Amino acid sequence: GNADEXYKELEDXQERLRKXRKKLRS
Amino acid sequence: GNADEXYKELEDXQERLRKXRKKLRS
Amino acid sequence: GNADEXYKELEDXQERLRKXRKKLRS
Amino acid sequence: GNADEXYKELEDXQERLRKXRKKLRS
Repeated sequence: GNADEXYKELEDXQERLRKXRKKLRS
Repeated sequence: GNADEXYKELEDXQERLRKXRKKLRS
Repeated sequence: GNADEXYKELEDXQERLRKXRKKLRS
Repeated sequence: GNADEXYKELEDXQERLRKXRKKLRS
């Protein structure tokens, strides 16, 4: 519910998508 | 191509998360 | 940056993932 | 199976978004 908590959770999701783009191709 | 099209959608979601993190900062 | 804006954007992302689960299989 | 494993990860992200929306509400 706090801005910093959301910033970190959103970053984790963003990074997981970044990794899945690579995994999808490998 | 299914893999290619899926990759594009993952990257679009990744981009929206990056933009939302920018919006959280301000 | 507002709670309601974020709630709607997060829902849109959630629903896109819901749709991609189906598209991945079809 | 790659498609199956990818599906699971999409559903996990979908679940986290649902939980974050619940956190935004409160």
